[PDB]
Amino acid sequence: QRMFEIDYSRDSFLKDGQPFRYTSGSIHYSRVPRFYWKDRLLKMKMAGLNAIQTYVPWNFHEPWPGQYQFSEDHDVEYFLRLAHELGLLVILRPGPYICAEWEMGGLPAWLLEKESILLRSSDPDYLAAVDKWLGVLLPKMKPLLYQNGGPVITVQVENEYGSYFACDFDYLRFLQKRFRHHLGDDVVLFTTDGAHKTFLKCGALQGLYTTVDFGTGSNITDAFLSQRKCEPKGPLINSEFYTGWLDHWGQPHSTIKTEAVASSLYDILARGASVNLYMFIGGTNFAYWNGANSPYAAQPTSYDYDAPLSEAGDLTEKYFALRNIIQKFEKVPEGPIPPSTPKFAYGKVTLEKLKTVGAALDILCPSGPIKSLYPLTFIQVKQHYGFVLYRTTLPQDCSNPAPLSSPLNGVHDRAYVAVDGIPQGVLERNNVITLNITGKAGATLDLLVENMGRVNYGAYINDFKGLVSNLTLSSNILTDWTIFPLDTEDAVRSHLGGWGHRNYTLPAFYMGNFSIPSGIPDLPQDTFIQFPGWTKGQVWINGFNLGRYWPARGPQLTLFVPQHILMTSAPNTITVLELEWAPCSSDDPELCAVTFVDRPVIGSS
Amino acid sequence: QRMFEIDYSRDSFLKDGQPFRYTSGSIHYSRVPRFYWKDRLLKMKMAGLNAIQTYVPWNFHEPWPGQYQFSEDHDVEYFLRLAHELGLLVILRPGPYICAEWEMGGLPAWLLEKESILLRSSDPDYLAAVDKWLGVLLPKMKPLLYQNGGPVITVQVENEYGSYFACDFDYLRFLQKRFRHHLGDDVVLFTTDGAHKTFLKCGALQGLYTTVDFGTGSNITDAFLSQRKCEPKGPLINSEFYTGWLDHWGQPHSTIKTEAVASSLYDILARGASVNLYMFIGGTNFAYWNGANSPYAAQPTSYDYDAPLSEAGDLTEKYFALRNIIQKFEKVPEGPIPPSTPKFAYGKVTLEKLKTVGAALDILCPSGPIKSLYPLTFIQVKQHYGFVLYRTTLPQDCSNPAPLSSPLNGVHDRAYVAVDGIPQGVLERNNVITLNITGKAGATLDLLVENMGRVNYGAYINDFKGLVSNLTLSSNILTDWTIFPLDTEDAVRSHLGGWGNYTLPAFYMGNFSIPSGIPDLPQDTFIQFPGWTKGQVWINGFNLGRYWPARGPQLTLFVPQHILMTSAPNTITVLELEWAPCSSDDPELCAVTFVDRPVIGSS
Ligand SMILES: *[C@@H]1O[C@H](CO)[C@@H](O)[C@H](O)[C@H]1NC(C)=O
Ligand SMILES: *[C@@H]1O[C@H](CO)[C@@H](O)[C@H](O)[C@H]1NC(C)=O
Ligand SMILES: *[C@@H]1O[C@H](CO)[C@@H](O)[C@H](O)[C@H]1NC(C)=O
Ligand SMILES: *[C@@H]1O[C@H](CO)[C@@H](O)[C@H](O)[C@H]1NC(C)=O
Ligand SMILES: *[C@@H]1O[C@H](CO)[C@@H](O)[C@H](O)[C@H]1NC(C)=O
Ligand SMILES: *[C@@H]1O[C@H](CO)[C@@H](O)[C@H](O)[C@H]1NC(C)=O
Ligand SMILES: *[C@@H]1O[C@H](CO)[C@@H](O)[C@H](O)[C@H]1NC(C)=O
Ligand SMILES: *[C@@H]1O[C@H](CO)[C@@H](O)[C@H](O)[C@H]1NC(C)=O
Ligand SMILES: OC[C@H]1O[C@@H](O)[C@H](O)[C@@H](O)[C@H]1O
Ligand SMILES: OC[C@H]1O[C@@H](O)[C@H](O)[C@@H](O)[C@H]1O
Ligand SMILES: [Cl-]
Ligand SMILES: [Cl-]
Repeated sequence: QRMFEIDYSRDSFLKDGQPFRYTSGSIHYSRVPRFYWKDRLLKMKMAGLNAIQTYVPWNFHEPWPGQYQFSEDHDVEYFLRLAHELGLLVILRPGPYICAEWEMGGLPAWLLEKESILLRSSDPDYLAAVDKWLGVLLPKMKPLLYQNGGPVITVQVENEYGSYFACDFDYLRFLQKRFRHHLGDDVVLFTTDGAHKTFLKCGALQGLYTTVDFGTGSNITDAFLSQRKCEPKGPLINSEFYTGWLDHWGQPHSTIKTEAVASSLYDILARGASVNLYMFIGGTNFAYWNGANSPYAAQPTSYDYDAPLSEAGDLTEKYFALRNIIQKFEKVPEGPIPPSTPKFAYGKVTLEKLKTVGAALDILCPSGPIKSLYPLTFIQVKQHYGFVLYRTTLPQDCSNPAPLSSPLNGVHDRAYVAVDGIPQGVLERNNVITLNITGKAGATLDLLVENMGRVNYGAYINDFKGLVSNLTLSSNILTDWTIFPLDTEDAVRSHLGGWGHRNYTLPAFYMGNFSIPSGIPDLPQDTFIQFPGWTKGQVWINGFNLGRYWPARGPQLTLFVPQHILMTSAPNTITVLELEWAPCSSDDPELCAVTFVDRPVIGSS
Repeated sequence: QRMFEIDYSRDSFLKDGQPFRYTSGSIHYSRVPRFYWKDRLLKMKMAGLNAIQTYVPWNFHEPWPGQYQFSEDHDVEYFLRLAHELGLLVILRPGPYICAEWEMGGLPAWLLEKESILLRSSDPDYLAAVDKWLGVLLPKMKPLLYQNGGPVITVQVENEYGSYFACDFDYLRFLQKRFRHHLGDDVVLFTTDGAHKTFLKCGALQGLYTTVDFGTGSNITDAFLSQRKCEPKGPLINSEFYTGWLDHWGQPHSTIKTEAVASSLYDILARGASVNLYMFIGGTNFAYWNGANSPYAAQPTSYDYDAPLSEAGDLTEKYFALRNIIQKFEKVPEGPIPPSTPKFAYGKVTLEKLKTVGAALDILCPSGPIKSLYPLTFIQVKQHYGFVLYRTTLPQDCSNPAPLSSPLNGVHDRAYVAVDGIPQGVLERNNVITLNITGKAGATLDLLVENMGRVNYGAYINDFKGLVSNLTLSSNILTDWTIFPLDTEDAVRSHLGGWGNYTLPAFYMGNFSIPSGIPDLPQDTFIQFPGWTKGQVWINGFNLGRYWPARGPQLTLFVPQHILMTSAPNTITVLELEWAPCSSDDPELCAVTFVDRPVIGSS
């Protein structure tokens, strides 16, 4: 019978009766394709880590109530078995809120169908949904608990609840009760909060062990004293020792020096503390999974994070320096390290425009639109991610430019506006709430509205999306709306129906093919796609949504392309949805193209 | 129907009635694992070549009489269909003698069962063997001719016969006839010789189109004049334009500057000549396949050649330079070129002694030895490659150092000498024909003799191997021999039966694992032997060739990834012949290393 426990007398963990502490690394299985899970986990082991830490994003597994995804890239059970087979332990963080620069901090958007829900509280509607999620997830985690033969040694309840305004201790008690019900009475349950009494006040709970987080700019002594104030006995734990930091579109790429991380890691380890490296590998926010901060600023597609392992899993100087730190305390595994993957510049691939969004509406919205007097939000129209088209008619002639506006700043988050197929420009949450339009009376006014990511931290995580308040034209509220939820993902997988079902330009889908020879042992290889001359959009290869590009803002210019979605002999189909301006009018088809390169550019001006 | 022909009227090839010239690179399918055949061939095509040229080594396919190998790495037909699939035409060179820095110039050693055989002549026993070989090979090549829907556009008869002393024209005429009977009247048949009347004299033949070869050192106008003397009309052809040159153990690694190859290549092509780059990729002489020159000098395991593609298929600066010459004459295919393969340094892998050769004779020689009054050759003992142990007893006492000698220099090619299991040192063909030994009377005298590779060029290609003449001790002829042919390949595959200043020749073995479920492992690597001296190496039973870090220039041996596994451990076996770094109290010195770069040009 296997045991894992906190030893209070000796300020230590006990593993099968023996003293234990962990040196862990954060890896998010939802940000690494499964094809590479073993690769990253093995490099994590060879670095000298004896555990890994991950988050379970609720919204990654229950995109509608009672419809679950636990297979393929969503197979959290297999991921945890893979960690166990490699001799790694696991610190599980199942939320139900994870923060994590992930859409809505992991909470499902369909929770907002109750408009007034208070998230992360004893709101009975929030609790009932949490409870049903825990009834599905936790029984799957139970045989993976250390004491039942699996790798899970500790489990985090909530995530820095001390940072949220609500301070609902009933909430935290309900989670504890439920985690206990499903997992048993022996599993070590813990919390993590900023290393300061003001955060620990509302984050800490009797019965759950109190850990802190802090990075290389914090005084180590103060931070651990802050923890000691809440737990006078038991191990010192930094649950998120920051190896890097998050980005936002339009801001420079965050970095943290190798020497600062190495030195702080040395100091933490020397105190005998358990430590988790956040992030050890960051990876990618594929599709629409990124989050945002308030005041509204979205995080980009890359989650490279400047982590010791790069986005594509490369071994960096930082990796080796940290491995060397760990070597001073433990005997790191022997033998060569699995390498940085080979990267391949497939070169330039021409695209051509297939159809505008407005022309593809039949395929994007095959059940037809929802008619409404005033606009409806993403949530009301039963779409959570991507894009929704809002359509009306001009109730006046606008031969002279008239102001189209959202007086309460409720374009959440960007609208690409057209009037009888003539693009008018953009409305933008917080930046531009008015845009002048022209056209005749009775012209069709289209706003293509993009969810850029639900805020994942702060008070404003109840971030519905779409047109969340009225639009006016010349000060008068525009009524009579036709609203098309866009099934972009299906439509792209069907090549807009073409394959069956077995200054600005109009938002449109541009497609192009490239081939890769068979019988070559080293092809395909990973690559990086770049969009010189494009502006802002979404990109897919063979229907796999790689995420968002926005070279107009940076810092990210390339997107990471893992080799397993690429195919040999059979043509690889690139689909680009360009929202703002495509380099594709002129009589040079060579300009209407993307380029694959062999080094990332995530760190641009 | 398709047509390929020489139009003499027009000084050109005509393919389907249209003017044609080829720009070809040599690739020997026998020197590249089949796992990488498509890689090398598609790199060749992206370089701008419209054809490849290969040699068919007889002995690679007919190791004993009427026992054939045409499968897997030996599948020539497949290799040609592959070239064809990729849109490449083929210049086939089926010998029967191919030269090629390859064991006896491709000729099987079993021809030497007739001691007096005159190789490459109308010796009727040579011709009868050749003829049975042609009757198995050429009916296979027939459907692969251009005219029957395959890739083969021209076929070479013999190889540089003008360089051989025999000058037997009836041999050449027999070859033409038998090539015609099996291939038909339309195939373009041709010969290749050095570009000088003295080489063409005995190489050229009526009804076989005369081509020449030459490298970057030659006057290109004079070279083609020497050909035009022989063929006043038809295409100019340099069948072997040297991109590089061969190596010998113990000599500096050969190189030819990129600018010289590019320069000549442009000049040849500009004349409207057809040309074949020898080698475009060289590859590897795995196992015992390397040849030798006279006076006896063996070529190494690596056949990199300083070719445009390195031993391991890598794209080199030479490669891009020649691609760029070709581009000025022909649009070259679009798209990215397949990359140089990633290389992985597996690092250090410790070995430990398994068995001496002396102590492994039951598994190496399970038939029992051969008693003979005087020494027999490798051929008489029915073994072709590798090693044979010769054993006798000392007749006199050698308390004091007695001379052991092969006075006619008859150790072919190297002997690892032991008396009662005490290594005495080494006898070398052409270099050390005497070694002073000691031991008691009745002591066991052992000589482990190595076939270092049969000479592939010159008069002395009838290279029997073994103790080819007598050995004397204190000038007395040593008699009464117990001779053990050694099944090294089976023994190694079976871990020497254990299934489920000098040292004694001995096998050393160790293991290393590679993780499964890593998309980019295993990778190609280079194995290196710091501290070792001379020997043979197998990984998972596959004989990667010979090592000789004592002599150079080659220090690393190429290991291709497809023979490496992840489902169970990989085994390295070394047969060290001279000195093993495994006596020290430090097991960590008894070890090889895998690195991620080649060292084939050490001084
Ligand atoms: C950190 O804080 C302690 C007191 O808790 C202080 O005494 C120490 O000097 C500080 N260290 C640094 C590096 O500022
Ligand atoms: C819209 O047009 C009016 C002129 O009618 C101008 O005063 C105002 O600056 C414009 N607003 C925007 C957002 O361009
Ligand atoms: C739109 O306009 C009217 C105010 O006249 C209000 O009743 C309604 O709630 C507003 N709708 C939205 C979505 O803001
Ligand atoms: C791209 O590929 C698919 C088949 O894989 C096909 O349906 C589409 O029409 C192609 N276009 C081109 C130019 O190959
Ligand atoms: C080659 O020889 C010819 C005479 O045959 C002479 O005209 C020419 O200069 C030589 N070319 C070179 C490059 O030496
Ligand atoms: C014995 O061997 C030595 C060592 O090389 C050799 O030089 C010498 O000629 C031999 N001595 C006699 C007396 O024959
Ligand atoms: C060795 O010696 C004797 C001559 O004294 C002779 O019968 C025989 O030809 C020789 N054998 C070889 C292999 O040299
Ligand atoms: C496999 O190789 C390892 C080297 O780590 C060695 O210790 C072990 O004895 C080998 N096992 C077998 C079955 O040869
Ligand atoms: O990368 C920044 C991190 O900040 C922490 O406060 C949070 O707990 C993490 O989930 C993540 O948001
Ligand atoms: O690399 C030197 C070459 O010499 C050629 O003349 C011969 O035909 C080839 O087989 C090869 O040996
Ligand atoms: Cl985590
Ligand atoms: Cl050839």
